[PDB]
Amino acid sequence: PTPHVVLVPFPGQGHVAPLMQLARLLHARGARVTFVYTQYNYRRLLRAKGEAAVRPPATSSARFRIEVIDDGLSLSVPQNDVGGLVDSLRKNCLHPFRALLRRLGQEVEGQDAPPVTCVVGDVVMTFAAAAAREAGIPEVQFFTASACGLLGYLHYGELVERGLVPFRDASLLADDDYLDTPLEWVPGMSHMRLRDMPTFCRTTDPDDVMVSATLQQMESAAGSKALILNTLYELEKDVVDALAAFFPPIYTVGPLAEVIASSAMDISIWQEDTRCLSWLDGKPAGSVVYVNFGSMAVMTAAQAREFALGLASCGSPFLWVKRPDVVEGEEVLLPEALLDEVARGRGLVVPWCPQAAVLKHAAVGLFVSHCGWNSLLEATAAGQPVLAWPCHGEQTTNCRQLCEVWGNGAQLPREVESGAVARLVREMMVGDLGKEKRAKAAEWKAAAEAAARKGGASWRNVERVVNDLLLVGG
Ligand SMILES: O=c1ccn([C@@H]2O[C@H](COP(=O)(O)OP(=O)(O)O)[C@@H](O)[C@H]2O)c(=O)[nH]1
Ligand SMILES: N#C[C@@H](O)c1ccc(O)cc1
Repeated sequence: PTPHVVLVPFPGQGHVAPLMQLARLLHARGARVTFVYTQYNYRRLLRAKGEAAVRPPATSSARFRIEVIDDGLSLSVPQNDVGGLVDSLRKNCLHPFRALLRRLGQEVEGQDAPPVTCVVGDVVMTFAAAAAREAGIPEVQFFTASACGLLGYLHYGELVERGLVPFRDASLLADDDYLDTPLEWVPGMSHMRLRDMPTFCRTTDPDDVMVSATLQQMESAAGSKALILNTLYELEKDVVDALAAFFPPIYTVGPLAEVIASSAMDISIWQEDTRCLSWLDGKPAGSVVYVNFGSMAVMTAAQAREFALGLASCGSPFLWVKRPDVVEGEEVLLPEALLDEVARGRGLVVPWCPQAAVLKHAAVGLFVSHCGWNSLLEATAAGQPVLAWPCHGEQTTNCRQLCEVWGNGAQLPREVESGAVARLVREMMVGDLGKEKRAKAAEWKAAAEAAARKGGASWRNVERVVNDLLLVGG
């Protein structure tokens, strides 16, 4: 019999990426895979890159099925409207997914298809676990961000119990002294402050979607057969040991993409700029500041201008990925100082890049990052120190660990100002600060390589997951 694994990501590129990594590995190991897209995600991908590039090749088409489910969303809903996405998916996708499972079962008789043997749902996509359990199909969940991020979400309930969520005083939502308050009761992260919790807790709404959905997700994941985390156990050991008490067995597989590399489908709405790596080839080793904020976050036009002026005055060449819709509001021209540096060849601004390859390029010496987890995993594998500007979600949690525990990063002020940006970049490029963070980044690069190579801790967890949980085919 052939195992048949159905995988269901949340519609964001940072969620699709790790589940697609796993789906391709399972297909390589001989499994049948059904990858489930929401119609929102599928139609947006089609209009950006065309059906041929989004769907599987003909060589893999036999055992790699793409299925699409309804979600009731307009394609106009932007990626930064996380609450709108989350609320529609949890309300609209369960019955479409239940129907999909039924049809996959009918295809056993109808076309000799393999019965479904496991569902791997993103933790967010609680309907996938609900439908699998109803149908008596094993399900395992994949949390796509950091362990420390999960630990913060897990403690949303405790915030509610302590009267901290919802915020009873709206004036405290952005009060920096209040947000600095230590939360000494979080196991595994004694240094958590209120601001270091994933940012969706900062709400006055007692029916807030993201708080509600978080609680649903934690309860769902606690009932799963296992939890997959795309992190390095050695990096997040104290956090993972604290999470162990609240979840089924946890498999730390990170960086999954590097485990796979040790040993045909576009998942992005943006086209990776091919000039990047050639431009970096022309720059000295370690000389370039690489700036990128991932696939969902947006910033203000004022923040964008201060980043631009800071980059122009920081003393280093720079590669800035400025996502086409990253700035809120109408298009504003970049400052002349930056535009002149681009004209001189000292800087380069592109809409999207091949991020893992850029971070591994010898010309890059620093990553200015929003602290999205996949981006941090790519920085960790590459050995790049991080200058952090967290935006939303668990980016704040990740930044707290980058600064206080992992040791491979430093933080910018949330209020962007060109002079402080230039000063901190300079410190990271030539100061004792950067020497320390870069040295620690080198240590984590070695640790990641050891974990991902055959026999390493993450490699061993991937083998156990792939074999004993997913290819069993009972
Ligand atoms: O120029 C870019 C920037 C990002 N990414 C990819 O987009 C995802 C960003 O995920 P992350 O978890 O860092 O952040 P999010 O987008 O969820 O904020 C990762 O797979 C990156 O490799 C990319 O392909 N090109
Ligand atoms: N930010 C962000 C997204 O990655 C996200 C989606 C759903 C969640 O429940 C939490 C976070």
